[PDB]
Amino acid sequence: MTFVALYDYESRTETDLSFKKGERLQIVNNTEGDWWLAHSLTTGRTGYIPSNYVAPS
Amino acid sequence: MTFVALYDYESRTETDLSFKKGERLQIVNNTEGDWWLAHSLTTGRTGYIPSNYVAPS
Repeated sequence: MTFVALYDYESRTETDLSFKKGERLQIVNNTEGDWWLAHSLTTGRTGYIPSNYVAPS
Repeated sequence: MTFVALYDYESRTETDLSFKKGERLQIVNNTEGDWWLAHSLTTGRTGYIPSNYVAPS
């Protein structure tokens, strides 16, 4: 469950995690699931979604 | 591909996408990759990260 950062990353929102190249990171088990960038065909809006909230169609 | 929302979701940040149960959503291809919740063992900070920025160790 352990990963290493390949690049520096600066946070853009109150919820992302800033890190430097080299840091050791562990994935946190989440009820939300992985987040994906999605576009709503229903509303035209676009943004990140919790993948546990959706199902293939 | 195309997914259907199973639940309503209200946005928490400027970057997430609010949706209602029933909406049809499409995955937007992204250089960041899927986002994961991660804990830095190096810094103790915790937040979402772009999975393309890390590698298993």
